[PDB]
Amino acid sequence: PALKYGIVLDAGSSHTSMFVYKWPADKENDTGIVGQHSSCDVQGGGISSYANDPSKAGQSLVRCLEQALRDVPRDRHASTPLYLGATAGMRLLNLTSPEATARVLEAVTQTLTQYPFDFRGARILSGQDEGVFGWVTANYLLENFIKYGWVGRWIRPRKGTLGAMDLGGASTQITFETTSPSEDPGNEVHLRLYGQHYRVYTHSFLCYGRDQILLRLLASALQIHRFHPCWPKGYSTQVLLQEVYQSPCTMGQSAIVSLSGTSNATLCRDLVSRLFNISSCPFSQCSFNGVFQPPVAGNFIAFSAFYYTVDFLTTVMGLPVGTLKQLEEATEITCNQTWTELQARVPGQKTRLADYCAVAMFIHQLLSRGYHFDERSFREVVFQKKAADTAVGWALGYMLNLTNLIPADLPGLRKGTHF
Ligand SMILES: Nc1ncnc2c1ncn2[C@@H]1O[C@H](COP(=O)(O)NP(=O)(O)O)[C@@H](O)[C@H]1O
Ligand SMILES: [Ca+2]
Repeated sequence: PALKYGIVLDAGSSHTSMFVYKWPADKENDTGIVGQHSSCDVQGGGISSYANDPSKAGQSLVRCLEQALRDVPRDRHASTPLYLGATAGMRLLNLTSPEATARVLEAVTQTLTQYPFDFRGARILSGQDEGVFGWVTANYLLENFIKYGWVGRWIRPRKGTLGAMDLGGASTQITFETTSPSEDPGNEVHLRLYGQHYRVYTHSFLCYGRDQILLRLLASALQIHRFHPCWPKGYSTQVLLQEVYQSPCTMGQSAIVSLSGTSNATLCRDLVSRLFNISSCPFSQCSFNGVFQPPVAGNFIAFSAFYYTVDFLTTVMGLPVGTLKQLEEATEITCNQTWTELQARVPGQKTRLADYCAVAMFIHQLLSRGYHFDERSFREVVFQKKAADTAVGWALGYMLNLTNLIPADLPGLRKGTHF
């Protein structure tokens, strides 16, 4: 079977990853057929971290692009499409400096056009794209778009689809199929996939990614407490104020100050709860910050930093997280650890360790008070980062859309048998 290939660079706020996908030439339109062939993690920061030195943005991709030449067979280089899609890191930079944004985009374009792949552009995704393409990825890999049954006996209602929650470094997305009336066009999505219509809700909360939330909690802690109740007792660091306050997410809230943790789970909870404005809703129902959201429903996969954080809680802390009440207890126990106690659980490298308490607490509030999961809906949420040997994220769904590999309708409308 002759294989075709495709490459997406996911240029996220904190890192770039390259994914290489392969599929058989003559089965390319079947759902669930495309899979991941390989991947590469670019060393250092995301492309937006090179705003003041844009040529390094392109250079940073070279090691992974060299790997792609070895991963994809040589006779196939020229007809392999390559895409770069950039997310909230580049969206935040476009707020600060559209000129610096264009120069970063020009530097990666210039590097990518030097390679023999069919280079199809470097683009910034909208938040909607980001959310919807992650939802397409998860459901395509799990074959949720197959029409189940057979003639004279189709399953009814049709197979449910998996909602997607993506916790990135600078934004977070929530996307799910819904039968609720749409009250905000900015959230409303209609897809036509394999002959079927899917009514989907999506929203992207810019500045509610993990790294921007950790910055906002640091600015907040500095302002209200002059200690960090989410960091563990005995941990301290020298905080550079210009770094804290340069983000568009924190400029809302001495060059160096010392800041220490206090392991105070209750003050940590109070600090995180200030992130969610629930006072005002111009719609019949909101998530938070005045944003329209219909009731969460169906199964969900929570990936990226949702997965990594819960995996810390289950695997390193040894704590169960099957209910919202367990996840909340796991958070308190984590936040109550001292720095020596936390460090004694992690024999190897400790980067991110002081932050798990804050992120876990944000995730618990995001789900229960942001999105209004309760014990009943939360039971339908799985934390996973892979499906069918393929990393879950927006890259695959992006590549599928741009390469036109999901047909709106089946061939001949399958003789109309699905009508
Ligand atoms: N091992 C880990 N433990 C906890 N968090 C981890 C992790 N590995 C990556 N992450 C976090 O996932 C997030 C991935 O986000 P990105 O794709 O870089 N940000 P965006 O442009 O999608 O908004 C980062 O915050 C990263 O630090
Ligand atoms: Ca991301």
